[PDB]
Amino acid sequence: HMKNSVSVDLPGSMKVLVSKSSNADGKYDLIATVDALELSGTSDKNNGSGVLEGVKADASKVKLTISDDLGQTTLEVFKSDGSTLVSKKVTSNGSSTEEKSSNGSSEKIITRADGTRLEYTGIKSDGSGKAKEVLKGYVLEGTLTAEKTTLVVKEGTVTLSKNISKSGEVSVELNDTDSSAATKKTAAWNSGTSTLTITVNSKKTKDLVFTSSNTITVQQYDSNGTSLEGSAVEITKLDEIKNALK
Repeated sequence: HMKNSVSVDLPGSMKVLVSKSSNADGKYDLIATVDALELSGTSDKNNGSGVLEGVKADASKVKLTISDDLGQTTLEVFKSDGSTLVSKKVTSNGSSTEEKSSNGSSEKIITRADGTRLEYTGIKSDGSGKAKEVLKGYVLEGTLTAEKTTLVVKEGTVTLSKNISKSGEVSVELNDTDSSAATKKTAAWNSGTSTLTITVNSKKTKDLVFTSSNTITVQQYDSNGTSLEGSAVEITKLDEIKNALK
Protein backbone atom coordinates (compact mmCIF):
# COMPACT_ATOMS: atom_id res chain seq x y z
CA HIS A 1 0.00 0.00 0.00
CA MET A 2 2.71 2.49 0.99
CA LYS A 3 6.08 1.84 2.58
CA ASN A 4 6.93 4.00 5.61
CA SER A 5 3.45 5.57 5.78
CA VAL A 6 0.69 6.51 8.20
CA SER A 7 -3.07 6.49 7.68
CA VAL A 8 -5.28 9.57 8.08
CA ASP A 9 -9.05 9.54 8.56
CA LEU A 10 -11.03 11.81 6.24
CA PRO A 11 -14.64 13.03 6.17
CA GLY A 12 -17.12 10.50 4.87
CA SER A 13 -15.25 7.52 6.39
CA MET A 14 -12.48 7.88 3.79
CA LYS A 15 -8.80 7.27 4.52
CA VAL A 16 -5.56 8.42 2.92
CA LEU A 17 -2.05 7.03 3.36
CA VAL A 18 0.68 9.66 3.62
CA SER A 19 4.40 9.04 3.58
CA LYS A 20 5.95 9.48 7.02
CA SER A 21 8.71 11.65 5.50
CA SER A 22 9.06 13.90 2.46
CA ASN A 23 10.97 13.34 -0.79
CA ALA A 24 13.93 15.36 -2.07
CA ASP A 25 11.51 18.02 -3.37
CA GLY A 26 9.96 18.33 0.11
CA LYS A 27 6.70 16.71 -0.96
CA TYR A 28 4.75 13.88 0.65
CA ASP A 29 3.23 10.94 -1.21
CA LEU A 30 -0.52 10.29 -0.94
CA ILE A 31 -2.43 7.08 -1.75
CA ALA A 32 -6.12 6.36 -1.27
CA THR A 33 -8.60 3.76 -2.46
CA VAL A 34 -12.08 5.11 -3.16
CA ASP A 35 -14.74 2.50 -3.96
CA ALA A 36 -11.97 0.08 -5.07
CA LEU A 37 -10.14 2.60 -7.35
CA GLU A 38 -6.62 3.57 -6.28
CA LEU A 39 -5.81 7.30 -6.41
CA SER A 40 -2.38 8.84 -5.96
CA GLY A 41 -0.85 12.26 -5.59
CA THR A 42 1.73 14.38 -3.82
CA SER A 43 1.41 17.31 -1.47
CA ASP A 44 3.51 20.01 0.12
CA LYS A 45 1.75 19.35 3.44
CA ASN A 46 2.40 16.41 5.76
CA ASN A 47 -1.11 15.85 7.16
CA GLY A 48 -3.02 14.02 4.40
CA SER A 49 -4.35 17.12 2.64
CA GLY A 50 -3.91 17.64 -1.09
CA VAL A 51 -4.97 16.22 -4.44
CA LEU A 52 -5.08 12.60 -5.60
CA GLU A 53 -6.01 11.34 -9.07
CA GLY A 54 -6.88 8.09 -10.83
CA VAL A 55 -8.53 6.78 -13.99
CA LYS A 56 -11.45 4.35 -14.15
CA ALA A 57 -11.64 1.39 -16.52
CA ASP A 58 -14.02 3.38 -18.77
CA ALA A 59 -11.32 6.13 -18.94
CA SER A 60 -13.22 8.53 -16.62
CA LYS A 61 -10.93 10.80 -14.61
CA VAL A 62 -11.30 10.81 -10.82
CA LYS A 63 -9.93 13.51 -8.51
CA LEU A 64 -10.06 13.63 -4.70
CA THR A 65 -9.25 16.99 -3.12
CA ILE A 66 -8.71 17.09 0.65
CA SER A 67 -8.79 20.55 2.22
CA ASP A 68 -5.78 21.87 4.13
CA ASP A 69 -7.29 21.33 7.59
CA LEU A 70 -8.81 17.92 6.68
CA GLY A 71 -12.31 19.33 7.20
CA GLN A 72 -13.65 18.70 3.70
CA THR A 73 -13.27 16.24 0.84
CA THR A 74 -14.33 16.77 -2.76
CA LEU A 75 -14.59 13.69 -4.98
CA GLU A 76 -15.05 14.46 -8.67
CA VAL A 77 -15.53 12.28 -11.74
CA PHE A 78 -14.94 13.73 -15.20
CA LYS A 79 -15.32 12.52 -18.75
CA SER A 80 -12.18 10.98 -20.24
CA ASP A 81 -10.75 14.29 -21.53
CA GLY A 82 -11.04 15.81 -18.04
CA SER A 83 -13.10 18.72 -19.38
CA THR A 84 -16.63 17.88 -18.18
CA LEU A 85 -17.79 16.94 -14.70
CA VAL A 86 -20.09 13.96 -14.40
CA SER A 87 -20.32 13.89 -10.59
CA LYS A 88 -19.11 15.92 -7.60
CA LYS A 89 -19.49 14.88 -3.95
CA VAL A 90 -18.46 17.28 -1.17
CA THR A 91 -18.41 16.00 2.42
CA SER A 92 -17.79 18.00 5.60
CA ASN A 93 -18.85 17.60 9.26
CA GLY A 94 -20.93 14.51 8.55
CA SER A 95 -22.95 16.15 5.75
CA SER A 96 -22.60 15.47 2.03
CA THR A 97 -23.73 17.17 -1.17
CA GLU A 98 -23.70 15.04 -4.33
CA GLU A 99 -24.34 16.61 -7.74
CA LYS A 100 -24.58 15.01 -11.18
CA SER A 101 -25.25 16.73 -14.51
CA SER A 102 -26.16 15.36 -17.94
CA ASN A 103 -28.22 16.43 -20.98
CA GLY A 104 -28.92 19.93 -19.68
CA SER A 105 -30.41 18.60 -16.44
CA SER A 106 -28.87 18.20 -12.99
CA GLU A 107 -29.56 16.36 -9.75
CA LYS A 108 -28.43 17.27 -6.25
CA ILE A 109 -28.78 15.29 -3.02
CA ILE A 110 -27.88 16.92 0.30
CA THR A 111 -27.56 14.38 3.13
CA ARG A 112 -27.49 16.14 6.50
CA ALA A 113 -25.56 14.80 9.48
CA ASP A 114 -28.85 13.97 11.21
CA GLY A 115 -29.89 11.76 8.27
CA THR A 116 -32.49 14.12 6.85
CA ARG A 117 -32.07 14.97 3.18
CA LEU A 118 -32.86 17.64 0.60
CA GLU A 119 -33.22 16.12 -2.88
CA TYR A 120 -33.39 18.10 -6.12
CA THR A 121 -34.20 16.55 -9.48
CA GLY A 122 -34.46 17.81 -13.04
CA ILE A 123 -32.64 21.07 -12.38
CA LYS A 124 -32.75 23.24 -15.51
CA SER A 125 -30.53 26.06 -16.75
CA ASP A 126 -32.85 28.71 -15.26
CA GLY A 127 -32.33 27.14 -11.83
CA SER A 128 -35.75 25.53 -11.56
CA GLY A 129 -36.43 21.92 -10.65
CA LYS A 130 -38.33 19.60 -8.34
CA ALA A 131 -37.53 19.35 -4.63
CA LYS A 132 -38.16 16.88 -1.81
CA GLU A 133 -37.18 17.09 1.86
CA VAL A 134 -36.85 13.74 3.63
CA LEU A 135 -37.42 14.24 7.36
CA LYS A 136 -37.68 11.84 10.28
CA GLY A 137 -41.13 10.33 9.81
CA TYR A 138 -42.35 12.20 6.73
CA VAL A 139 -41.47 13.68 3.35
CA LEU A 140 -42.26 17.18 2.10
CA GLU A 141 -42.66 17.79 -1.64
CA GLY A 142 -42.16 20.95 -3.60
CA THR A 143 -40.17 22.85 -6.18
CA LEU A 144 -36.91 24.69 -6.72
CA THR A 145 -36.42 28.05 -8.40
CA ALA A 146 -33.35 30.22 -8.81
CA GLU A 147 -34.75 32.22 -5.88
CA LYS A 148 -35.66 29.55 -3.31
CA THR A 149 -36.82 26.04 -2.51
CA THR A 150 -40.53 25.82 -1.62
CA LEU A 151 -41.96 22.75 0.11
CA VAL A 152 -45.75 22.62 0.31
CA VAL A 153 -48.35 20.94 2.54
CA LYS A 154 -52.01 21.44 1.60
CA GLU A 155 -55.00 20.77 3.87
CA GLY A 156 -58.48 21.86 2.90
CA THR A 157 -58.20 25.40 1.55
CA VAL A 158 -54.92 26.00 3.47
CA THR A 159 -51.43 25.86 1.96
CA LEU A 160 -48.34 25.80 4.20
CA SER A 161 -45.12 26.75 2.37
CA LYS A 162 -41.69 26.08 3.87
CA ASN A 163 -39.12 28.18 1.96
CA ILE A 164 -35.38 27.51 2.01
CA SER A 165 -33.07 30.17 0.60
CA LYS A 166 -29.89 29.26 -1.24
CA SER A 167 -28.12 30.02 2.07
CA GLY A 168 -30.23 27.36 3.79
CA GLU A 169 -32.30 29.93 5.70
CA VAL A 170 -35.80 28.65 6.50
CA SER A 171 -38.90 30.83 6.43
CA VAL A 172 -42.53 29.71 6.43
CA GLU A 173 -45.82 31.15 5.25
CA LEU A 174 -49.48 30.22 4.95
CA ASN A 175 -52.21 30.91 2.40
CA ASP A 176 -55.92 30.10 2.76
CA THR A 177 -58.66 30.52 0.15
CA ASP A 178 -61.39 29.91 2.78
CA SER A 179 -64.48 31.91 1.84
CA SER A 180 -65.69 32.10 5.46
CA ALA A 181 -64.03 35.02 7.26
CA ALA A 182 -64.76 33.27 10.57
CA THR A 183 -62.58 30.23 9.80
CA LYS A 184 -59.91 31.58 7.41
CA LYS A 185 -56.33 30.95 8.59
CA THR A 186 -53.61 33.58 8.36
CA ALA A 187 -50.12 33.35 9.78
CA ALA A 188 -47.10 35.48 10.67
CA TRP A 189 -43.49 34.31 10.51
CA ASN A 190 -40.90 35.31 13.11
CA SER A 191 -37.37 34.63 11.87
CA GLY A 192 -35.84 35.43 15.25
CA THR A 193 -37.79 32.61 16.92
CA SER A 194 -38.26 30.37 13.83
CA THR A 195 -41.98 30.38 14.62
CA LEU A 196 -45.08 30.55 12.44
CA THR A 197 -48.05 31.82 14.47
CA ILE A 198 -51.46 30.92 13.00
CA THR A 199 -54.54 33.09 13.62
CA VAL A 200 -58.23 32.33 13.01
CA ASN A 201 -61.01 34.84 13.65
CA SER A 202 -58.70 37.37 15.37
CA LYS A 203 -57.35 34.74 17.79
CA LYS A 204 -53.92 33.16 17.66
CA THR A 205 -54.49 29.40 17.60
CA LYS A 206 -51.04 27.76 17.50
CA ASP A 207 -47.30 28.23 17.08
CA LEU A 208 -45.43 25.96 14.66
CA VAL A 209 -41.72 26.05 15.48
CA PHE A 210 -39.23 24.98 12.80
CA THR A 211 -36.28 23.86 14.88
CA SER A 212 -32.54 23.71 14.25
CA SER A 213 -32.92 19.90 14.36
CA ASN A 214 -35.06 19.88 11.17
CA THR A 215 -38.20 19.09 13.18
CA ILE A 216 -41.51 20.87 13.65
CA THR A 217 -43.29 21.36 16.96
CA VAL A 218 -46.81 22.65 17.60
CA GLN A 219 -48.17 24.39 20.70
CA GLN A 220 -51.72 25.73 21.14
CA TYR A 221 -52.94 29.03 22.53
CA ASP A 222 -55.74 29.31 25.07
CA SER A 223 -59.31 30.12 24.03
CA ASN A 224 -58.60 33.88 23.90
CA GLY A 225 -55.46 33.57 21.77
CA THR A 226 -53.46 35.52 24.34
CA SER A 227 -51.39 32.88 26.18
CA LEU A 228 -49.75 29.66 25.09
CA GLU A 229 -50.97 26.57 26.94
CA GLY A 230 -49.64 23.08 27.57
CA SER A 231 -46.27 22.18 26.13
CA ALA A 232 -44.93 22.03 22.58
CA VAL A 233 -45.32 18.66 20.82
CA GLU A 234 -42.93 17.38 18.16
CA ILE A 235 -44.60 16.36 14.90
CA THR A 236 -43.66 12.90 13.64
CA LYS A 237 -45.92 12.28 10.62
CA LEU A 238 -47.32 14.24 7.70
CA ASP A 239 -50.93 13.85 8.82
CA GLU A 240 -49.98 15.66 12.06
CA ILE A 241 -48.84 18.69 10.04
CA LYS A 242 -52.17 18.56 8.23
CA ASN A 243 -54.02 18.34 11.56
CA ALA A 244 -52.33 21.57 12.65
CA LEU A 245 -53.64 23.21 9.44
CA LYS A 246 -57.30 22.21 9.95
